[PDB]
Amino acid sequence: FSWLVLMIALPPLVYYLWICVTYYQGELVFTSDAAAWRRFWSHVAPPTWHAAGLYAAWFLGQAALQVWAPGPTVQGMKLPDGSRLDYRMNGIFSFLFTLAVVFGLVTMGWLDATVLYDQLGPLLTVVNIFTFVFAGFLYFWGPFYDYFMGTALNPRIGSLDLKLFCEARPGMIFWLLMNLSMAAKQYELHGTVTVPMLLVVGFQSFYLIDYFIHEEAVLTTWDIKHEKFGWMLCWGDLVWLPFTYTLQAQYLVHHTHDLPVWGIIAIVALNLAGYAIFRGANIQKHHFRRDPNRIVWGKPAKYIKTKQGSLLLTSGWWGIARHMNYFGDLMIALSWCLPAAFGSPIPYFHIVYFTILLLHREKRDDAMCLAKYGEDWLQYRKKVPWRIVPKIY
Repeated sequence: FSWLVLMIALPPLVYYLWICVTYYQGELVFTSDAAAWRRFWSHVAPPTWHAAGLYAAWFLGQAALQVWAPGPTVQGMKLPDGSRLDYRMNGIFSFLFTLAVVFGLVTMGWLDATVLYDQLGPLLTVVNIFTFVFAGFLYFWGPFYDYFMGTALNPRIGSLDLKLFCEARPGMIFWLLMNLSMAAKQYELHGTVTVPMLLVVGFQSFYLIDYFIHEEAVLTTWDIKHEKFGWMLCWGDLVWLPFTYTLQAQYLVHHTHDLPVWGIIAIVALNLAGYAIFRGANIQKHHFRRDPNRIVWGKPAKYIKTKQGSLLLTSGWWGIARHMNYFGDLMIALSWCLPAAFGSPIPYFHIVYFTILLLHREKRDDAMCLAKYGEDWLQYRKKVPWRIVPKIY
C-alpha cells in the first residue's frame, strides 16, 4: 500500500528538485496552474544512448575495479550461523585509480570537464530506469512489495557484493565526479570557481576520502548487517545519493556569490568541529575498547562491563551523550549547506532530511542495544541520558 506509492513517488521528487534548481533559480515552485505544471514537468529529460552508454561504462568500470582491486580481504559480520562473508576491499586504490583515469580522459579531450553537468538531466532518467530493471533482477535472483525490500540477503556474482558495492563505487564516487564537473561548469560560465563552490566541493571530497580510509567500518552498519537490499536500497544508492547530495554545487553553478570571511570562518570551524566530534567519538570508542585501562580525556576510563561480554564507555564523548557522533555528522551536513547562503530553501533540504534520518537511526540503534545489553544498557541510559544533542535531545 504505502510502499508501492512511495516507490512511484520518489523519482519525481528528485526530478522536482533538479528541475527546480537548474531551470528555475532554486526557488520552491508550487502553483495550482495546469500550464505552469506542464512548463515545470516538460523539463524531464528522456534517455539518450550516449548517456546510457556512459553510465553503463562507468558502473561497469567500478564493478570491474571492485572485483580486481588489489586487496586485502576481510571477514564480514554475522557471528552466528557463520555466516562469515569474504570481502575483498580496495576502496583506496580504486578511488585513486578512477580519479587518474577520469581526469585522464578529461585532459585527453576524449571527455569534457562538464559532461556530468551537461548530460545530467538524461543521466537522472537513465539511472532511474537502470535501478528499476536492476531491482527487477535482484528480485529475480532470490510478496507484492518485496521489490522494495528484496531477497537473498547479500547477493553476489564473482565475489562482488552488491549492497556494499552500490553503497560505495557507482554511487558515491559518481557524487564527487559530478561535483568536479559542476565546479568545472561554474568556471566555464563565470570565469572563477567561487569560494562557496570550493567549500562545498572540498568538504564533500574530504568527507568521501575519510569514508574510504574507513571503508572497513561500513561492514557493521544496518544496511549491510541487517536490511536485505531491495529497490529502495539500490535506488537510494545509485540515484538519491548522487543526484541530491550534489544539490549545493548544482545550485552554486549559477550562483556566483561570495561569503564574508566571518561566514568562512564559522562554516569551516563548523565543519572541523563536526569532524572532531564525528571521527573523534569513533576513534575514542575503539582506542578505549582495545585497552580499557588507557586514559580517556586524562581520567581513567569509566566503563560499564556488560554481562554479555562487552564494554560501554561512560566517558569522553560517550559520557556526554549517547550519540555525539551523530551530532558530529549533522554539524558536518549543515557545514555543507551553509555556503549556499540564504537565497533558496533547496540546498538546506539535506539537513532536514539528514536530521530525520539520524533521528530514525538513533531510535533503531537504541532498541538494538537494549535487545543486546538489557539491564546494563538501562544502567547506561541512566548514566548518559541524552541521545544526541545532548542538553536539548
